[PDB]
Amino acid sequence: RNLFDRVLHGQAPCFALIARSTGSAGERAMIDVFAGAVSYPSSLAELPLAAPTATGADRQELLVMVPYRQLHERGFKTHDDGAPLVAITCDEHETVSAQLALAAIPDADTALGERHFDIDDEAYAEIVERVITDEIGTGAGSNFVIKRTLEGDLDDYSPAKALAVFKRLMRREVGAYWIFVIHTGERTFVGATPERHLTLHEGCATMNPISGTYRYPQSGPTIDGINAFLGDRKESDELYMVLDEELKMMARICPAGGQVTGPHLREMARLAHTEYFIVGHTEADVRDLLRETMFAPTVTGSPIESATRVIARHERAGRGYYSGIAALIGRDARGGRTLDSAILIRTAEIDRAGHVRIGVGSTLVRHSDAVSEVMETHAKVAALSNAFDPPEAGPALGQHPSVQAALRERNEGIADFWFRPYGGRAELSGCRALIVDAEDHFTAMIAQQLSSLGLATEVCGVHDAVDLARYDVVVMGPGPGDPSDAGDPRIARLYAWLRHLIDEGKPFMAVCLSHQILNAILGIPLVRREVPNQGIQVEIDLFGQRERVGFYNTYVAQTVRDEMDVDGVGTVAISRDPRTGEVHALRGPTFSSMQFHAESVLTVDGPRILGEAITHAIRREK
Amino acid sequence: RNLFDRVLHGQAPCFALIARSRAMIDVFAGAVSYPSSLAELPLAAPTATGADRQELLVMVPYRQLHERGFKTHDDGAPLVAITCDEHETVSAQLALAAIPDADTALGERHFDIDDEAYAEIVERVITDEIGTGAGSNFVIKRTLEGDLDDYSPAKALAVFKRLMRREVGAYWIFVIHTGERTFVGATPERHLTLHEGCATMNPISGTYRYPQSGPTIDGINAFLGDRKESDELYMVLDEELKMMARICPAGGQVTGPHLREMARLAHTEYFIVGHTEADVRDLLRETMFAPTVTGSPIESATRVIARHERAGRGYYSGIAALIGRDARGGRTLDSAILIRTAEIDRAGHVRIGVGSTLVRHSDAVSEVMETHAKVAALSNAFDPPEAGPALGQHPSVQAALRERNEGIADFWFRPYGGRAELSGCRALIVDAEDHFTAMIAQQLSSLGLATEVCGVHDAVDLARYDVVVMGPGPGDPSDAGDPRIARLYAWLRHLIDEGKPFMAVCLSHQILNAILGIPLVRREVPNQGIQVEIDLFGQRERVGFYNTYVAQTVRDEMDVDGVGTVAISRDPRTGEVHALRGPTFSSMQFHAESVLTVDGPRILGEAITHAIRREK
Ligand SMILES: [Mg+2]
Ligand SMILES: [Mg+2]
Ligand SMILES: [Mg+2]
Ligand SMILES: [Zn+2]
Ligand SMILES: [Zn+2]
Repeated sequence: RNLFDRVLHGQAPCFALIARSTGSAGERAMIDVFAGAVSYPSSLAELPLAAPTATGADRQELLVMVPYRQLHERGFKTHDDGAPLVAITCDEHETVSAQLALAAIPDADTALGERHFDIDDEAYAEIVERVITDEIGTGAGSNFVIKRTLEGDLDDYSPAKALAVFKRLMRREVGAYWIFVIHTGERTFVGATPERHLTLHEGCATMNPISGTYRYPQSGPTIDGINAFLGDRKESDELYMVLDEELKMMARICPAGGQVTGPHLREMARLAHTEYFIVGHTEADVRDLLRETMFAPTVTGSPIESATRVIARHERAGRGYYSGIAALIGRDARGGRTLDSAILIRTAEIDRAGHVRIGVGSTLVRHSDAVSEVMETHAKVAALSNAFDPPEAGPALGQHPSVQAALRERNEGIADFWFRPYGGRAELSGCRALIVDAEDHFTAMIAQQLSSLGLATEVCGVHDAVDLARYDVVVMGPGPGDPSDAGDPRIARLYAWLRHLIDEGKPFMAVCLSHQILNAILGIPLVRREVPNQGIQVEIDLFGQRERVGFYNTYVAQTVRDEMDVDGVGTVAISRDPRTGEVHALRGPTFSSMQFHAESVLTVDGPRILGEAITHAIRREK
Repeated sequence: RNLFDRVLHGQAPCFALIARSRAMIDVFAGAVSYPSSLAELPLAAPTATGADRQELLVMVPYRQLHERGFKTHDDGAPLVAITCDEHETVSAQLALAAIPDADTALGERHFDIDDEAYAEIVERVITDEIGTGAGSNFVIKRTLEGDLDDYSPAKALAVFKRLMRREVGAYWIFVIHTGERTFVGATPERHLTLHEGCATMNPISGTYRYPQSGPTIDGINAFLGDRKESDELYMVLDEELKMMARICPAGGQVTGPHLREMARLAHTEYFIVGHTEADVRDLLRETMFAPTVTGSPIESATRVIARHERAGRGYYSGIAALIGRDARGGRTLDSAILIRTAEIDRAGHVRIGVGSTLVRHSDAVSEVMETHAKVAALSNAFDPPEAGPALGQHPSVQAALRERNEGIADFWFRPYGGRAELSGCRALIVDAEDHFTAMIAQQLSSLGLATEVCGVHDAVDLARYDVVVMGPGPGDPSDAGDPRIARLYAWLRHLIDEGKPFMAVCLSHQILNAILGIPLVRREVPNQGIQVEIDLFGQRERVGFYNTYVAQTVRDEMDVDGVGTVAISRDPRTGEVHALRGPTFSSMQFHAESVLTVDGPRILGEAITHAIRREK
């Protein structure tokens, strides 16, 4: 793929990439790549075409761009904007697989700056009504097309940008006759046109009159919408008119006239069109065929000469190449003339300064509705406009302000500690704590918060033997299971630890499971909560202070008492929900306990709470 | 032939393509072994080469938890270590363009635990596990199964291609082929990354299922206000904070939450970062496995899993780890959780594990639906869903289109190759700037006339013709201040006075009316491009009109000096004139030659037959 690579790296100053409608069933799509010399011939009669040659293979000779003003050759009048007749000799021609080629095209920002229609929707509606009332309504003819132009500016234009637009069009648009980027030096063209102008192969000429448009809803095409479209009298008349008008042209170019087939629905990305085909036989010279078919009635109107006059009366600007022709003129294997040509609609012309002009119109008929015709022009430019400014470039749903706010709110009224930088983040200063893990690594989190209070910490397991003299305070940790299940070895072992710490008067703080076990040791009932408090933030009164704490428990201790006296222990102060009797925490003579998890991300001010709990536990130490 | 080319051609018996984070895909190949433990991963002693370098890709199965002393249904899945002997990167778009498509339809596609059985398990976990203190959240796996016909790694490459083009918001998208087993997935969740001492985890839970029609802002907001989904995410955050507190001496710092948007769902997630200096093998052992795919507390979760799953997990909830070195010699780890992943055996049997975080307020039917949403992108990558139109091939569209050809002209649909009294009659057709004349000529030739077309302004010798056809054109037939219209008046007056047979169409019909004294009027609704049924001199016909002006009269006959009696075909209600028959001429308002006229050639033939009546 050396030609393609050279077009890509700037080494082919004049080039065309054309993805055509020739491929078959389960074939990969291919892109024709052309390069050669540009010239500006002074008429169609002077296209630089050699005498007949045969190679044994199909071969293209020239790519010709015919502007609207070329109608002077038919003696018709036109606003002359100086758009030249352009011919590119096809000195080189290669084909490349679509997928590989597209992969090699680098993306580029092609957002259209100062994007606007030269004739805005309200002004365009008024023109449409004038054409219907003052042209159709006075006998100029039956249908006409009036161009308006979508305009914008490309920042920092180079043909790389045009290749990027072409790439998007190839990835998104369907139902096109050609998708192309043609760079002539003077100008760049990028488009996705649904309509051949004229083809010729082995004396067989084909035209494709297309009119009637179903605009897809943003949510997509539907069967009800397409059925209502195909039952619409205006849309069906419109197609019949352009069929008649292409039959006229075929009757002039082909001595036995044209034969119609179809109609067919052509489906594109943002709209569908109804179309017919016409075929016939001709042996006229390509130059004469091109001249005599300038330009299709689907993009001017009918009768053709009267349409040129309506067009001139209502368009202030010239048309450039809008409604014109891109024509590949060639030879077949054995030397007969070949023509493949497309109508220049759904196309951007980009000038050397990066200014983009996208011409668009619609077939206006006696029963046209001006507002619907405005909407039809937006539908027709939608795929090319999207190729410049893809709607997926816009902000994601995740960036919507309601989503960002909802996400930020999750962080309000939860633990500050865990959001603080790594490190980052007292009577307790000297203090050594042993944390006994009962098979829940919440312990590691209790240890980090205790360390921030100034304690040195060590973690063991329930089943280990330790020397308690090395510690000032023991933390009895959380864990799974039912605190009443004393025939589980691990739970039984928790009972033995708590009974020993109580009996020794060793300061301790009991968390969740160990809090529950402590309650049972002190004679307070345990019960299963009907709705488990497993992973919930609950506001509680904790010994006269309102706190917001994280719970992970299915079971709870329950009592009517705020204070009790317990044998072998002394007075135990109880913080409880006054409505249910559920126990939140205990303060005893040499210990504290909590049902909730101070260390959880769901506790507000966990370290302070843990500090208060430990401070209480060591109250008898001197 | 680069590495990627060899992978593509079947030349690498073990390979991985991994698209991580101009998107690039990492391509790896080398030697496979199944070490017996994490401690025995074949990792060399440190080297600083001056560039980043990957050493091993490791697949850690669920049963590897025996190394933590936890119990699992042991299915013998190996710890898989692939040495990265070769490592190349290839542009994603280029790579995908080179992968050939292949049929990957899943045969006998079904979940091993069906929706009803899975909803029952969910309720049992909530009532009997969460409800009896086993812990706060758990994940129960079920498996979507199916069979691939004629399996080879080419097929997995085809699945990977589709996942890469359709799935978004993934952490890794991958195909990893070991020889015995292929893994293809698009997981949203890193397991653990380590870069320059910085460890990161990504607790994800809470899922918004997209409607078939697509995500909406109203749907997202209602999801983000759902207390169950919010609690679920907090729980997994706590549980990863535990893990980070064990592997990082100063613990983890939380950032987020963020909404991760995928193709068929979105998740809520947090991140947690901290510093660690542990050996990578110890980091991997101690973090088996994330609480987002097991539950909490972790050991209790392994027991809950074992109580309710009969099958082993394979590599579901396990880890894919790339272990390496940075430029300066420091350890690197990038690892992803194996969810949203297909494991495929040599026979082409596909297993796709999926579960959801069950919590106290879970709804069993919603959890079932959540498992469907999570497998949707992967399942679509095997069996892409139907189009979204094919409108042109819809039977109602095809019928509507075929009906456009009924009750219009036959002539223009006949082969151009194959389509008395008038035989050899010569017609001159005078064009007034509407090439309908070319169509009239074709129809007249089919009747056997010889025809010639000239322009209005030409000088002609009328002796060479038997009949003149005065053609249609634009403009107002009452506008004798237009040179072309004036010239048509002169032609009709000359033909009338010479008694030359003629037939006038549309504009010329109107002018003829004016010359004969019959008023012209402008129609308020123009008859421009419309098929109308008329009575044409006693015969109902269907004909195509293209006119804005029309002649109008109360009379069925008019007597005109210089002419004689002219018979008028008109709408009896409105007086609108359709046609004339005079002593040496006929005329029609409509276009017999149009596609909108039924039996145009016959009508033309009648009109010409009448016109030449005085000749013989
Ligand atoms: Mg006016
Ligand atoms: Mg239209
Ligand atoms: Mg969930
Ligand atoms: Zn708890
Ligand atoms: Zn007419």
